[PDB]
Amino acid sequence: NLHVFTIAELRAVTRDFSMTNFIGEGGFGPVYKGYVHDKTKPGLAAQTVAVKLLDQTEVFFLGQLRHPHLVKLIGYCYEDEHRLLVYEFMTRGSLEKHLFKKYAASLPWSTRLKIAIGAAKGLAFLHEAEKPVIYRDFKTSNILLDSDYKAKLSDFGLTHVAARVMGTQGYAAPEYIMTGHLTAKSDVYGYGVVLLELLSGRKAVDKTRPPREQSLVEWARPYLTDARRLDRVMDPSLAGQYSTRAAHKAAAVAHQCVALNPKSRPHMSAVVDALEPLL
Ligand SMILES: Nc1ncnc2c1ncn2[C@@H]1O[C@H](COP(=O)(O)OP(=O)(O)O)[C@@H](O)[C@H]1O
Repeated sequence: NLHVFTIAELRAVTRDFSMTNFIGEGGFGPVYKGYVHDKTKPGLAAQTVAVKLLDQTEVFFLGQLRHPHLVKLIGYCYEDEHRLLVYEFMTRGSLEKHLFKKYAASLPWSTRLKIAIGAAKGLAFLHEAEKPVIYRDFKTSNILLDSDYKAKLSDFGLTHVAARVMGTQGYAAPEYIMTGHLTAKSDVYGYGVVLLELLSGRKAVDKTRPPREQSLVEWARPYLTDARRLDRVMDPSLAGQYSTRAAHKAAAVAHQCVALNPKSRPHMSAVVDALEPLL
């Protein structure tokens, strides 16, 4: 379930938190990769791990949130002032590092659909949990990928107008930005943006695009209902791998998730139901 580590154990796991194992500064603190051997913890198989240094009832609750499309929380360390979390390591890292490549040759249409479906299943599970788990803003980088490009959600369960909107890159739900109201439907909005990114291969907000195209959502929304002009939106790298019907339906799923009205947005289980026939 959840293992307890000491700092000394996590030093052995991470080579004393060597900068060679530094993975990046995350939303909640620095992240290091590590390796647990078969003998490190009884009942835990040898595997690569991510160790997060955070800059608890909640952590025990996070250890009960088990699902094939959530990153596994393996354990934790609370020692001195320090709070560390130990996660399964996602071999291919976050979706944003693959999706916005110029060519993204390892992400053909069916792999993108598989990623959209797994992310939707993870979010549906979180939304249907004993306590609703909702993100502050569901973004591309909350989707991590294993070696088979299986999607697993990360950082799950972990104001005034200016502070809500400052530094957002297009994933925060409209109603959260303007009123601060956060519900499961706010995640669905961000999921819809990521789905548009998967269909187009373009970042939600790109300042280097022409001003009419800088916001993916505003630019794409009028074409999502136009089946003959949907190819303006679709990733040119995907040409030939989808039918017009398949692209139109996935675009309609995205269209519904990015509705400005939260009441129009689907439940994530309905998104799963809509996308699986495409695969
Ligand atoms: N479980 C994990 N497996 C692999 N890489 C991870 C894991 N958790 C976080 N990372 C990576 O660590 C870095 C910072 O952590 P995170 O907060 O998830 O990313 P970001 O900085 O994009 O918000 C990112 O490169 C992210 O992909």
